[PDB]
This record gives sequence, structure tokens and C-alpha cells, in this order.
Amino acid sequence: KVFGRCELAAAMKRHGLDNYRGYSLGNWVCAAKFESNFNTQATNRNTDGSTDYGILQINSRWWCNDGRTPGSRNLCNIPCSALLSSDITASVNCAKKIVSDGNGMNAWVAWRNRCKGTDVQAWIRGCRL
Ligand SMILES: [Cl-]
Ligand SMILES: [Cl-]
Ligand SMILES: [Cl-]
Ligand SMILES: [Cl-]
Ligand SMILES: [Cl-]
Ligand SMILES: [Cl-]
Ligand SMILES: [Cl-]
Ligand SMILES: [Cl-]
Ligand code: NA
Repeated sequence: KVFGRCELAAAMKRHGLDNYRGYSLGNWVCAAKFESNFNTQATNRNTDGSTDYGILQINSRWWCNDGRTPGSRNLCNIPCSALLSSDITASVNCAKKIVSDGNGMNAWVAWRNRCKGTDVQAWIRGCRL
């Protein structure tokens, strides 16, 4: 599924991601924009052989099982395919773990490089929330 901007903001808020660990909703929408362009089915293969999955491009090195990332963990206790669903529950619940791991949203390099320090409220501007 390719979410609309405000549609995704609303779904993230319903799943409790707004201000989670102090990160306002616009931070999460901005991250999803640059990770996946709001496409739940996005996948991308990393140089180390791991793969990133879903709207927040969650990595199989640590967070989900795909059966093809040697030496990896599955700390969200999910198949990586669950991160591609039109229902964002699994991605949100796993993102909550990731953002709590110590480095906050810097875990998403694209958030650090493209969202951090910017006017992230623009990503939710105009949305009925
Ligand atoms: Cl689509
Ligand atoms: Cl957009
Ligand atoms: Cl915001
Ligand atoms: Cl594996
Ligand atoms: Cl594990
Ligand atoms: Cl699995
Ligand atoms: Cl949803
Ligand atoms: Cl980047
Ligand atoms: Na894994």
C-alpha cells in the first residue's frame, strides 16, 4: 500500500507513535517519506546482505527474520514480510523497539541526514489528526 501523507500520519498516531520517545509525529512521517516514499512494500538490499523492509525500512540484521541474513537477530520477533503489510501495526511496534535502543531516531540514517533539525511539522501540516 502507498499511503497518503496525512493518511499515514493518522495511522501512526492511532498506533501511538506520535511523540513516542519524544519524537513528534512529523519526525516519523518524514522518516517514512525518505525511507519508503510511504510504500509499505518497499524493500532494499544492503551491502552486508541484510535487507530493509516496509515504510520505515527496518533491517533484518537485527529486527526481523527473513531466513537469508546470516548471523542476524530477530529482536521484534516477526517475519520481515509482516513489515510489508498494508496494516502498519508490525512496523510501528518494531519501530518503537528500535527507537528505544539507545540512539533514538538516529537508528534511521535517513532521518538523521534528511529530517533531523528540519521543520518536520511541515509533514503533518494541514492534516486532520
Ligand atoms: Cl501500491
Ligand atoms: Cl508527500
Ligand atoms: Cl511534528
Ligand atoms: Cl536469517
Ligand atoms: Cl533474536
Ligand atoms: Cl519468521
Ligand atoms: Cl494501518
Ligand atoms: Cl541518507
Ligand atoms: Na534477522
